[PDB]
Amino acid sequence: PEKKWLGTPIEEMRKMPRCGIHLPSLRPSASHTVTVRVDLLRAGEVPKPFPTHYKDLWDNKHVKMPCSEQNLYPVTAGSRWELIQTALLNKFTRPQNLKDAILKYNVAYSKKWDFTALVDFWDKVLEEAEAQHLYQSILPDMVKIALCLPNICTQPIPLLKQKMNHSVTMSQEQIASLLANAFFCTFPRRNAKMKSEYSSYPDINFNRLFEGRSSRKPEKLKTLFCYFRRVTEKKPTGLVTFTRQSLEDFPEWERCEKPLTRLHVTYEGTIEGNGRGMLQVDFANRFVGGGVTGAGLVQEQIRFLINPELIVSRLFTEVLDHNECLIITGTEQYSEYTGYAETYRWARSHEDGSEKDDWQRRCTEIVAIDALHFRRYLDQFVPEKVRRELNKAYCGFLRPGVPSENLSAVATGNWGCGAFGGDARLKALIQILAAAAAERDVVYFTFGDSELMRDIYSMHTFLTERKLDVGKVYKLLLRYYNEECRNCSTPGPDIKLYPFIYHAVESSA
Ligand SMILES: Nc1ncnc2c1ncn2[C@@H]1O[C@H](COP(=O)(O)O)[C@@H](O)[C@H]1O[C@H]1O[C@H](COP(=O)(O)O)[C@@H](O)[C@H]1O
Repeated sequence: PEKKWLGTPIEEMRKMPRCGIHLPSLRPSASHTVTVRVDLLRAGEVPKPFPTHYKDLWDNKHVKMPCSEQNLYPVTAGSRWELIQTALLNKFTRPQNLKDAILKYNVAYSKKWDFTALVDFWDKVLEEAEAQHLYQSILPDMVKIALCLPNICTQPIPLLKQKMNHSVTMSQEQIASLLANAFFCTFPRRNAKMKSEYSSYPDINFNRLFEGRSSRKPEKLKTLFCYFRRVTEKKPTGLVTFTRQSLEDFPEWERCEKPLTRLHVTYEGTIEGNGRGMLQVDFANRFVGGGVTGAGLVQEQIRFLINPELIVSRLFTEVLDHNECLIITGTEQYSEYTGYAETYRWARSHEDGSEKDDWQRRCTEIVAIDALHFRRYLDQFVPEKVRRELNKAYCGFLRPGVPSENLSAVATGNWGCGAFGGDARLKALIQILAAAAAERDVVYFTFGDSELMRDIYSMHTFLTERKLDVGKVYKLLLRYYNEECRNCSTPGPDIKLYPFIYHAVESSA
C-alpha cells in the first residue's frame, strides 16, 4: 500500500514564527498604509485608530466609504449614511424586516436582489431559538459595529491598483466593521452592472449571499454568522496586512542556475491545517475571492469563508494582472468545515491558537495567485503559457529583501487543475521550479490522489539526484512542447510529460 507522505519530513521544513525575520518597528511609509496607532499597539488590546477622528477622502485613489458626507441619495440630495443609520436601527423579527432595511438605501435593486436564501435560512434552516438569537443579539450587534465605521475606520483606505507595490495594515476590529457594512450592503458605487470606476474590482456587498435556492447558501450564512458572532462577542485584537506585489522582471527560466529545493508531498492533510506557519497558496480568481457570496464553494471561497477577514481585500484590491499577487498576513480562522463544493458544511467554531508576530499579526500568511484556465488542453504546454504560470507562481513566492533562510516552505497543491483545465503533473513541476527560483521549499498536498503524490516525488527525486537545475528542467519542457505538442493533432500527445522527461534524461550524454 502507498505511504501517506513522501520526501523531506514536514517537521524539517521552515515555518513561522520560528523562521521569521526580526521585524522593524511598524510605521507608515510611501509603500505602507497603517491605520492604527503603532505606538499604542499592545498584545491583547484592541488597537486604537489613527487618525483619532474620521477623515474622509472621496476620490479615485481610495475606498468610497459609506459614511462619507459625499455619499448622497434622494430623500433633494440627502445623506445616504443618515438613511443607512435610520434603516438599520430597527427591530428585526422576520427576515423581510432585514430585506426591507437593506433595500431602503438600495432602492434601485429592489427587484434585482432576491432574498429567498435569507428567508429560507431564517425560517427553515434555523430553529426558533437560533433565529431568535440571530435577530435579538447577532444582527443588532452587527448593526452597532457597522454604524461605528467612521469612529473605527478613521483613515482613508487606498485602492491597491494594478502595478502598485503597496501594503495596507489594519486591525481585525476595523475589518469587522467594514465586513458588517458589506453584509448590510452599504458600500456605494459597488453595485451597478454597468459600473465604471469599480468594474475592475471584485464585488464587496453581500447581496448575493441572500439570493436563490442553492443548498449552499445556508452553509455560507452559518459560516459568516459564526464570524460575526465571535467578533461582536469578543473584539479581536490583532492586525492584518494586505500587500499587492507586482514584479516587472522575472528569472531567465531557460538559463536559471538555481537548484531544486526540498519537497514534502502527501495525499492526506490540508493547506490550512497541515501547512500552519507556511506560505499557503490560495488558488485564486484574478478577482480575488471569486464568488465568495455567489455560487462558488471551491478552495478559494472556502478559505475566504473560514477566514472571513480575507473578504475585505475585495474592498480595495483591483483585479490581478499576469505579474501580480496579493499577500495577506494575519487572518484568523473562525470556522471549521467538512466536505467541499456541493458537500461543504459549516461544522463548528474554530478557536485559532496561532501565535502572533511583533506587529500582532497571526502567523498565517496566504497568497492569492490566479492560474489560467485552459479550455484547450495543449495550450498550457506552449512556452508562453509555461512562462506565464511560472511567473505568476514566482511572484506569489518571492519576498524581495528577505533572506531565504527566513522564508517558510510553500504549502500548495493542484493549482488551477481539475475542471479549470490545468494538468496536475505540469502544474506541480511549474510550482516546484518557481519555488526553486524563489529559494523556497515546497509542501505539496494532492488531496486524495496518492498516485499523483508518488509521481511528483519520483520526478522531483530524479531531477534532484541527476542535478538538473531550473534551466535544465525548463529546457526539457520546451523539448516536450517542440517534439510532442506543437504538431499534435489529438487533444493530448501519446507521450506524457513525466515519461518524456525520464526518457530524455536517460537518453542524454
Ligand atoms: N499609523 C500612524 N500614522 C501616522 N502617525 C502615527 C501612526 N501611529 C502613531 N503615529 C504618531 O506617531 C507618534 C509616536 O511617535 P514616536 O513613537 O516616534 O514618538 C504618535 O504619538 C502618533 O502621533 C500622532 O497621533 C497623535 C494623535 O493625537 P490627537 O490627534 O488625538 O491629538 C498625535 O500625537 C499625532 O502626532
